[PDB]
Amino acid sequence: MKRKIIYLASPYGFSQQQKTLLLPPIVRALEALGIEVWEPFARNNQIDFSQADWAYRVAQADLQDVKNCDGIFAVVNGTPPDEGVMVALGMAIALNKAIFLFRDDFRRCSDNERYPLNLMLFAGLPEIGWENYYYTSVDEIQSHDKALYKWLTG
Amino acid sequence: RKIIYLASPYGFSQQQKTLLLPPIVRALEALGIEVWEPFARNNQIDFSQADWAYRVAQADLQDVKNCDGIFAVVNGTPPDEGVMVALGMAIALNKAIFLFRDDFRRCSDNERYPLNLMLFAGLPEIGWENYYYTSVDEIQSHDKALYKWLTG
Amino acid sequence: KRKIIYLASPYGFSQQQKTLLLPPIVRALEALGIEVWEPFARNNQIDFSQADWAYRVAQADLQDVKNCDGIFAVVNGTPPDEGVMVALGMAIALNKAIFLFRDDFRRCSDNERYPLNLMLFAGLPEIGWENYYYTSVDEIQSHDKALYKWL
Amino acid sequence: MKRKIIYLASPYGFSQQQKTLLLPPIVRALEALGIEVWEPFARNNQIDFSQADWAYRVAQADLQDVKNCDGIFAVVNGTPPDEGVMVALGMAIALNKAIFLFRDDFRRCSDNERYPLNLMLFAGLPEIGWENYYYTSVDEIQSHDKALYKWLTG
Repeated sequence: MKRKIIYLASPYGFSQQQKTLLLPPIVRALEALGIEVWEPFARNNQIDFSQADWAYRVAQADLQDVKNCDGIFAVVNGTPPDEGVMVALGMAIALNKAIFLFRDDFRRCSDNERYPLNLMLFAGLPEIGWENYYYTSVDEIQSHDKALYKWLTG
Repeated sequence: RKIIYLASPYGFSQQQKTLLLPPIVRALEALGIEVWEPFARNNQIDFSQADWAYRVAQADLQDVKNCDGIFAVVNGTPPDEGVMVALGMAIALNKAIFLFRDDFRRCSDNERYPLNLMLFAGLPEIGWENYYYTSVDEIQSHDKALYKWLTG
Repeated sequence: KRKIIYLASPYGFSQQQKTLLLPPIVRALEALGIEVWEPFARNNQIDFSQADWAYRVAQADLQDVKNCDGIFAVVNGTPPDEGVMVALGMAIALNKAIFLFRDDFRRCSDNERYPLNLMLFAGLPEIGWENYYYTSVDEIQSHDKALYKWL
Repeated sequence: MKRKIIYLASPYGFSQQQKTLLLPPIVRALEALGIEVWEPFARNNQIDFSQADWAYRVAQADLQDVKNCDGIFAVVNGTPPDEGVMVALGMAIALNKAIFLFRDDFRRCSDNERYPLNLMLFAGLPEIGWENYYYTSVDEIQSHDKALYKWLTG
């Protein structure tokens, strides 16, 4: 009955249009699985951007959310994936959080032939079956055959 | 010897690997640091096997876990994603953090720092600049955090 | 003849961005009387099962830039998209009208005068280039900016 | 062999170490073919960077060099290739300059399966034989079986 907490890491807060139009459908798909979504652009609405220390406070606030999530859902679109998202993904791998990756961007940005992206993004995923954690469309988030659903049900 | 994980995108180009990395390695070794540079350290991995990518990732993860600090080359627009994953690991594991950027361009989401604020989450609010190196010649500096960290 | 805008963007690469972000921009331009040439839609006819599809898309995009009246370049991202940048360089060298769009508040710059790499502004005047630089979809139809005046 | 003019577009001037160590070998490889190299970071050292209009002056100078060159030699390393290089490449394609591409970066940043990079970089290259204009190592620049050399001897 306690909802699992997902940190929703994305570059979508940087573009006015992307923040308005791309994130809400992703948040809704995750919430339809029963997830408690911590999305940092929304959770940092409160922070007083008129202070000189706002960037440091956002950094610490995001760090605490990653430490206290149960898993990360990392939007890794872009060439290359966003550096903020990557730092958060690294934190979550090191803290043994559950890892889920989302990329509906069909371009390749890779240093290898096994994975569609730089191999470091998959260090927290299994050698076999990592594709089950790798979502390629918003429509796929609901899938009972993929790893987010299975994680929530055991 | 304190151990530094030297994260960089410099293994990706023939020239960068042979020309850019050794000067940085030498500058760190001249401080008495044992340098763990992943492109060199994973040279014994068999790149004819399908699982080589997985083994590099696991080896890199273990080196981050076992290092004492990360020295992260964060050049580029934006910084390299593999360097960033490694930086994130190091922050979460409470490793010492040192950043290197001799790229004068800005790739930032704020005005306080020259780069995305998440890179500085493992550095102090005041004096983070002491951990931020902007030239190979500055690495040896007695007044910057790497030296103080070794002699502290 | 309606004026023709080549709408260059990285938005066709992401399924969601293609669906949600491009139609509002197309509509804002068309509401000004513009005929919009958006290459991901214009190249939909190409047979992507054939090995020459990438060459045919490149030549189609090149011809569209040659035949447009101006480019409206979505230069979001860190850095701006390389496909959009090649089209922009083409448009600049061909004396097409240049309009830039960035609603990404991040900075990817090599100078202090402009918010982006200085080469993106090579086709814009020294004074008043900000009039050609759009930072929101709402601002596209500003009767005070360069697109409206150009029309 | 003719002494043709090559605009050497690269991102290497942005990093102190790369400007010092990566750019001169490429300049020398081109000069070793008898080419007159126009390298913009060096060519704009004349400009007064204490004036507010220095960025405008560098852009116009670069634009003029692309107009007046015979070909571009574009260093298209990085994920993605550098945006200033890409604008210059676009200018050169539309001005029917000769086009030569250099990438010794072994990562892929591509939107297709025919080319190793975004297809727009190859719009001014032939459908068949574009590989002869595509260089993947400094040592290869001198090859008389590739298009730079043959362009000089025609």
